[PDB]
Amino acid sequence: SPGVVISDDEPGYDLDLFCIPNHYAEDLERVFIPHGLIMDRTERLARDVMKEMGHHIVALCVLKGGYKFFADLLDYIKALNRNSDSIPMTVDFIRLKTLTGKNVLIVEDIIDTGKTMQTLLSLVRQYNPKMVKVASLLVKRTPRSVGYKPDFVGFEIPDKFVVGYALDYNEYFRDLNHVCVISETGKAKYKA
Ligand SMILES: NC(=O)c1nc(F)cn([C@@H]2O[C@H](COP(=O)(O)O)[C@@H](O)[C@H]2O)c1=O
Repeated sequence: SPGVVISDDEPGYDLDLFCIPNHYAEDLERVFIPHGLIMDRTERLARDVMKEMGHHIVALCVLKGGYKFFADLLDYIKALNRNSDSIPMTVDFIRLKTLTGKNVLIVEDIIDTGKTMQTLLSLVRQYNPKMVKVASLLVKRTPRSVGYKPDFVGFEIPDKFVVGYALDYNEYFRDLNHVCVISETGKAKYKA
């Protein structure tokens, strides 16, 4: 319900324990969530979603720089639907930097302070959909948060800036499949 909780100590296996590209060896300090681990968690997230909404849904995929999460999640949802009825499913998008009388499912990669999603919920509520639930792979424990909690959470992680899987850093760490903590060497290196 609160998701897979990663404690402040000791979170994230060491870098040497998982395959990491040599060119990112110094730009990361610790790995929080290995790729296959995100996969298995997302799979169950597809089930949790499907059993929370049994009426043709609209996958409203929050769209910024990445696609991985909502691509994987929707793949697993498509795997579930692959047994039962000819179930339709519309996937929509919202770019950040129609749904009225529909069962909507907002998909986001990570929530830090919450404002982003909170504001996103307001805009959507105005169109008066039948119901709106939110799914977020990551929800960061931080005093900078406004209190908003998603309906579906993949993992809860320490207040660190992570990259990988679906998260980037100035168009970098795209080929990094692991959600890891970026080090100070990386921040300065890939600074805009
Ligand atoms: N490590 C992070 O918290 C993070 N990493 C990224 F690569 C991108 N973000 C982006 O920061 C934005 C801020 O979200 P927020 O309004 O603070 O909940 C989010 O849209 C999120 O996608 C991160 O928060």
